[PDB]
Amino acid sequence: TGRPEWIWLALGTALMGLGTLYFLVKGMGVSDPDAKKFYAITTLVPAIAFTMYLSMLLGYGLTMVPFGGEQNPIYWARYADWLFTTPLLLLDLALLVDADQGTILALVGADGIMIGTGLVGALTKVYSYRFVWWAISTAAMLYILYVLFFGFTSKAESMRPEVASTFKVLRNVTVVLWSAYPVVWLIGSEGAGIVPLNIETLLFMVLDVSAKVGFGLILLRSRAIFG
Amino acid sequence: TGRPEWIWLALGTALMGLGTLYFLVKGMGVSDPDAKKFYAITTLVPAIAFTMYLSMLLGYGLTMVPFGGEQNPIYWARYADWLFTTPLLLLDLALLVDADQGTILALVGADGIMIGTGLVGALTKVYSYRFVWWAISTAAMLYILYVLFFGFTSKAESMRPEVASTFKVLRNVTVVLWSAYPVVWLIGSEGAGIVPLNIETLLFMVLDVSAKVGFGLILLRSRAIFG
Amino acid sequence: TGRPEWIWLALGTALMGLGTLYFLVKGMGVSDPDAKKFYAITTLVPAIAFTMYLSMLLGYGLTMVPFGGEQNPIYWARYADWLFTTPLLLLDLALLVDADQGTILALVGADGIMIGTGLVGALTKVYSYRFVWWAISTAAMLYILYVLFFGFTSKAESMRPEVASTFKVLRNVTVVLWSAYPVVWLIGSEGAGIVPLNIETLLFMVLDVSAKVGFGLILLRSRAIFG
Ligand SMILES: CC(C)CCC[C@@H](C)CCC[C@@H](C)CCC[C@@H](C)CCOC[C@@H](CO[C@@H]1O[C@H](CO)[C@@H](O)[C@H](O)[C@H]1O[C@H]1O[C@H](CO[C@@H]2O[C@H](CO)[C@H](O)[C@H](O)[C@H]2O)[C@@H](O)[C@H](O)[C@@H]1O)OCC[C@H](C)CCC[C@H](C)CCC[C@H](C)CCCC(C)C
Ligand SMILES: CC(C)CCC[C@@H](C)CCC[C@@H](C)CCC[C@@H](C)CCOC[C@@H](CO[C@@H]1O[C@H](CO)[C@@H](O)[C@H](O)[C@H]1O[C@H]1O[C@H](CO[C@@H]2O[C@H](CO)[C@H](O)[C@H](O)[C@H]2O)[C@@H](O)[C@H](O)[C@@H]1O)OCC[C@H](C)CCC[C@H](C)CCC[C@H](C)CCCC(C)C
Ligand SMILES: CC(C)CCC[C@@H](C)CCC[C@@H](C)CCC[C@@H](C)CCOC[C@@H](CO[C@@H]1O[C@H](CO)[C@@H](O)[C@H](O)[C@H]1O[C@H]1O[C@H](CO[C@@H]2O[C@H](CO)[C@H](O)[C@H](O)[C@H]2O)[C@@H](O)[C@H](O)[C@@H]1O)OCC[C@H](C)CCC[C@H](C)CCC[C@H](C)CCCC(C)C
Ligand SMILES: CC(C)CCC[C@@H](C)CCC[C@@H](C)CCC[C@@H](C)CCOC[C@@H](COP(=O)([O-])OC[C@H](O)COP(=O)([O-])O)OCC[C@H](C)CCC[C@H](C)CCC[C@H](C)CCCC(C)C
Ligand SMILES: CC(C)CCC[C@@H](C)CCC[C@@H](C)CCC[C@@H](C)CCOC[C@@H](COP(=O)([O-])OC[C@H](O)COP(=O)([O-])O)OCC[C@H](C)CCC[C@H](C)CCC[C@H](C)CCCC(C)C
Ligand SMILES: CC(C)CCC[C@@H](C)CCC[C@@H](C)CCC[C@@H](C)CCOC[C@@H](COP(=O)([O-])OC[C@H](O)COP(=O)([O-])O)OCC[C@H](C)CCC[C@H](C)CCC[C@H](C)CCCC(C)C
Ligand SMILES: *C/C=C(C)/C=C/C=C(C)/C=C/C1=C(C)CCCC1(C)C
Ligand SMILES: *C/C=C(C)/C=C/C=C(C)/C=C/C1=C(C)CCCC1(C)C
Ligand SMILES: *C/C=C(C)/C=C/C=C(C)/C=C/C1=C(C)CCCC1(C)C
Repeated sequence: TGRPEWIWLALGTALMGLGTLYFLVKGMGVSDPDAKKFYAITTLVPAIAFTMYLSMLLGYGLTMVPFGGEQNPIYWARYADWLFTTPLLLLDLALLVDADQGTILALVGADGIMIGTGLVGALTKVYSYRFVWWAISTAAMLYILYVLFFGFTSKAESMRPEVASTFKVLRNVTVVLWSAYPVVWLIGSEGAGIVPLNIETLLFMVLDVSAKVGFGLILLRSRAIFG
Repeated sequence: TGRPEWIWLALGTALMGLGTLYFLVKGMGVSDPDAKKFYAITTLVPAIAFTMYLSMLLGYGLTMVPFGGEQNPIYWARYADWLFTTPLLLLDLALLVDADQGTILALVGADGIMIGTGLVGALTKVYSYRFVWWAISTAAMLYILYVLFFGFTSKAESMRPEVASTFKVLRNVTVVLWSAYPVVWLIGSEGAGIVPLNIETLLFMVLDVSAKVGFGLILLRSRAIFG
Repeated sequence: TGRPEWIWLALGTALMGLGTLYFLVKGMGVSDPDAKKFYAITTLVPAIAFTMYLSMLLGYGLTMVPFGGEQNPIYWARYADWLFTTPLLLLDLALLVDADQGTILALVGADGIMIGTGLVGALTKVYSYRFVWWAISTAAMLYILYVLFFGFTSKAESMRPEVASTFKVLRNVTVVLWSAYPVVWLIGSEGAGIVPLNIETLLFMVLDVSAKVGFGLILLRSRAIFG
């Protein structure tokens, strides 16, 4: 159920909150329209994460789902978060590399399917089916990481060194971090309950904060965001 | 509960409906692609408002939420409306002033959070928490009004007199009207039930019709929408 | 109820699935950014259709709605599908014809209302009201078909013969196919239950597969998608 993980939810709420304030209080005197975009995108990521983490701490983002033969605690707020949040992160990567509109649309589409499909899995009552959705969701993710690693890097090679190197760091951080989510999900309370909801919430928190605040920090503190 | 406010819901449905028909039957012979955008955006605002007002009149947009120690009548359709509707209005303002993509994204993002956060508050069962969400939602709104008043006006000063003056009127109308919503919400059935759902529905109706049909009228009947 | 139509749901799932794989394994070596857009848009249509068809086969996309004086089986997954799917198809048509942003926004808006309004109708408990929503939804559709037939054709006349002719075929296929949906809905389980859910699911399947895979095939196998 949901009570002992309250501390990781409170800390996540706090970290996303402070992360938003910091990015806000840093893009204030920015005149460059390109940099402006990066700050707007990057600042909204933790801001959204803040509201959803708060809904989980306060209990609104938690529901109960029966499967296997029990009532399981499912924090559905994560999907609401990730639905807008993961595409924004992808958008940062795309602008940095100047991706084609077509690929940006393919990426956002793949991402929406990944999260939507992951949400359906989390709320499915037939235990066995949850894993089918997990598989579809993971296939979507793999497609996204493939394009960022192989497709985007190539695109980054045509920009100036500052941009190419910052993209490289951001690229490595998201590929590694993003692939941990399906694993956490599979072994957590949403799948084979090997790991307790307590530790699971701590894992997602570290992952979320790293994939947003950290990512944001690496990006917003480089000159890559400038023309 | 919901029954005696049926008249304000029926009138709102009617006014949004006639408002859509009028804007539609006015943008028919418009060749200017810029003006076309304004008509498309502005016409969809009342059209959406029409469908949601109708759902409330017919009872579908009403739900019951327990909090304090009672079953409260919450018209959730408003948020569904405002979720697409408020950003469209912001988009009209942005095109008129030729805002940067970055700021447009920040505004739409702030707006989505404002409505989403306001929806969560309206459906929260812990009476005390509803106000936390209200606070977050209001902070988001204040951020939006700040940019429209101080940021956009500056941008409008670089356009021709017709555009600058129409923007000024639209700006004053939305800043004043938008700030009334959180007050109505706070004192209405969603917050401290000082005002009866009856009078509350009448307030939102006047506010909604003014902020859409009125706004649309001020905009679509000026030459500001032309290049 | 839902059980005997499982075969049409399984076949639809299969066809959308194979349809996605085929389009994916065809746009692989495409360098043209314009063609790229078409492949991205067109491939995502069946991909989304796949996930929603699967949710219906597995039972998640089915709910029960009381109206008339009974518990009716309503596959709500269709709307989730169509909400993103119909606009994407419209986007293909718009790019092919190089439509104005204003009209694209009017079309997407009309489309969202059509599906949203159709969803509300499908879930409404007052039998009589369901048809009011159906009427509003159909009016929205008629507005869309009008613009595609009369507005877009004109726009297509200014492109080269390959584009104009492919647009013509796509135009005829969507106008005819799209208008069948409201009829199926009206006579199916969502409206006057003249046709059994069994036959209804078979009708939507043929319509869906034709309006996506077929449409995609006609488009992706022509040179129209190139500059
Ligand atoms: C403009 C865009 C293009 C915007 C579009 C936004 C929208 C489409 C996003 C949807 C996102 C999806 C992914 C999340 C939905 C998940 C869905 C499956 C879960 C839905 O459930 C929650 C929903 C409704 O809450 C409820 O109200 C109903 C009506 O009154 C009730 O009938 C429900 O029961 C009620 O559910 C709540 O309460 C349940 C309680 O049960 C009880 O448990 C307690 C425990 O102590 C006790 O046991 C009781 O006895 C028992 O009864 C609980 O179980 C439920 O979980 C739930 O709390 O909520 C709506 C949420 C809203 C949509 C969140 C918004 C998210 C944020 C703010 C979005 C910011 C987005 C902007 C748009 C991004 C901008 C950037 C872009 C430009 C890129
Ligand atoms: C393409 C885009 C990018 C589009 C995305 C669109 C989508 C994400 C928008 C979401 C918007 C959000 C903000 C609204 C959701 C609020 C949410 C919390 C509330 C959800 O509840 C309603 C929902 C489901 O209805 C229900 O069906 C279920 C399944 O069958 C049932 O299990 C539920 O119970 C049922 O709920 C209804 O009935 C309840 C009844 O209870 C009873 O009360 C009676 C009273 O007499 C009596 O007491 C009975 O005994 C008792 O049981 C009732 O309480 C509930 O409130 C409810 O009526 O509804 C889905 C709504 C749908 C999403 C509305 C669409 C809005 C319009 C048409 C959108 C137009 C948008 C276009 C996209 C804009 C284009 C412009 C852009 C380009 C900028
Ligand atoms: C980024 C974007 C801009 C993205 C936005 C996405 C979002 C807003 C889309 C919303 C789309 C709308 C149109 C669909 C919503 C319809 C809505 C009215 C119906 C909602 O109900 C389902 C919902 C929740 O499921 C449930 O969880 C709750 C919490 O735990 C429970 O309280 C509910 O009860 C539960 O409902 C399920 O179970 C019910 C079971 O009852 C039982 O029946 C069995 C039968 O054997 C038995 O009798 C039992 O005893 C009895 O109790 C069942 O009746 C219900 O129907 C339901 O199964 O589900 C959330 C779905 C999720 C949103 C689907 C996502 C769709 C796909 C993957 C989208 C891909 C999109 C990308 C974004 C497109 C990209 C392209 C663009 C760029 C153009
Ligand atoms: C604990 C918290 C996490 C909880 C908070 C609740 C929160 C969920 C609600 C708040 C909404 C929030 C999510 C909104 C996100 C905004 C974010 C995306 C913004 C990123 O930033 C994008 C920029 C766009 O810039 P511009 O306006 O276009 O400026 C043009 C300039 O004039 C040069 O033009 P030139 O090129 O021609 O030379 O935002 C506009 C730049 C402006 C010019 C400057 C604006 C300054 C701000 C108003 C002040 C900064 C905030 C404060 C330090 C405190 C924040 C409090 C909070 C409650 C709002
Ligand atoms: C009671 C009611 C509230 C209930 C109604 C239900 C409602 C919810 C469903 C309807 C959907 C509705 C919401 C859709 C909104 C549409 C709105 C946003 C449109 C705004 O308008 C945008 C324009 C885009 O213009 P274009 O097509 O691109 O024209 C280009 C021209 O050829 C010049 O080109 P050049 O530059 O090269 O010289 O719409 C296209 C312009 C067209 C060329 C002209 C179209 C005319 C219309 C078809 C007729 C107008 C409507 C009728 C008077 C009656 C309406 C009935 C209703 C049921 C539809
Ligand atoms: C049974 C199934 C239905 C179930 C599947 C589950 C599914 C729901 C989840 C998968 C997500 C899926 C929906 C995603 C849709 C993607 C689709 C929209 C893509 C359409 O395609 C758009 C392109 C964008 O192209 P680019 O990257 O920008 O290439 C630029 C080039 O370098 C030239 O540049 P120049 O102009 O300068 O010269 O996608 C990128 C092009 C790449 C360069 C090439 C990519 C190749 C692919 C990685 C391999 C193709 C797929 C495989 C055959 C098998 C698919 C398995 C599935 C599980 C993913
Ligand atoms: C700020 C949040 C971030 C960066 C979240 C990333 C999330 C993912 C990559 C989630 C992926 C999932 C799967 C591949 C399968 C199972 C379910 C999910 C949704 C956890
Ligand atoms: C057509 C509708 C319009 C212009 C609606 C505007 C709505 C707002 C500015 C709503 C703001 C709210 C808050 C700031 C806090 C509490 C809840 C809301 C959603 C009523
Ligand atoms: C891939 C799916 C396609 C092309 C779906 C098209 C759907 C429509 C044109 C649906 C229209 C409807 C109405 C006009 C009224 C009643 C309800 C609907 C949603 C079935």
